[PDB]
Amino acid sequence: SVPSQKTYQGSYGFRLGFLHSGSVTCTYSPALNKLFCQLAKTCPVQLWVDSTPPPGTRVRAMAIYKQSQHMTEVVRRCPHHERCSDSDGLAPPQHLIRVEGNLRAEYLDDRNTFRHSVVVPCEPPESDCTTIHYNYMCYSSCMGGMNRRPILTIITLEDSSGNLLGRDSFEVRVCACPGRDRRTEEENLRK
Ligand SMILES: *c1nc(F)c(C#N)cc1F
Ligand SMILES: *c1nc(F)c(C#N)cc1F
Ligand SMILES: *c1nc(F)c(C#N)cc1F
Ligand SMILES: *c1nc(F)c(C#N)cc1F
Ligand SMILES: [Zn+2]
Repeated sequence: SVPSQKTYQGSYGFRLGFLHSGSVTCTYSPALNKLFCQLAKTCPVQLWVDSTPPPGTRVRAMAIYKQSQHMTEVVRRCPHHERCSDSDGLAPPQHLIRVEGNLRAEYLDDRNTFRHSVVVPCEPPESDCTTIHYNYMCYSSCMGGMNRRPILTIITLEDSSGNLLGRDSFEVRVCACPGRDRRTEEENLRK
């Protein structure tokens, strides 16, 4: 089974956004639709809707491998990092993606597909945007985990039953030098 990655604004006009960045622990490339971040550092992601969704609407994040030959493999923390004593009290140690600073985050191990995801209630903005803070708890290069394979994060807006209301996505590289790696990959896209 493979989760869909098709962008879908839906009835509420749902989409993601990133603030600008160029020392950096996280930086987003619009040209590559790709977030570059350090291990276990805050990644702020903005959520936009055109219209306020109903109470009980939630926002779920899930990682999948980007390459088609790995898409059925569950993205999980590597054998090293899953044994770290780095629990926040809520995230199970196998989950790559955490939400920080939200006590209502729930973590799902899907009983059928075995995929991991983290979901929070969707709340109205303060402002014009809602921000969620994600952490990525493994490097892209971790052997026995992502093993240098690219991943996508899929962000879904869902009703209280889990039915799809909206979807957006971005590629992620978790690496020691996000600013340098962004500049290298944007230069490759240029040439
Ligand atoms: C890290 N990464 C980003 F993409 C942003 C933005 N916008 C902020 C940050 F700290
Ligand atoms: C996992 N957990 C830790 F606590 C450390 C340290 N120090 C490293 C690690 F990979
Ligand atoms: C989630 N939930 C909401 F209520 C809004 C609004 N308004 C945005 C969102 F991303
Ligand atoms: C705040 N948050 C967002 F996600 C967008 C977009 N797209 C715009 C905004 F002002
Ligand atoms: Zn790891």
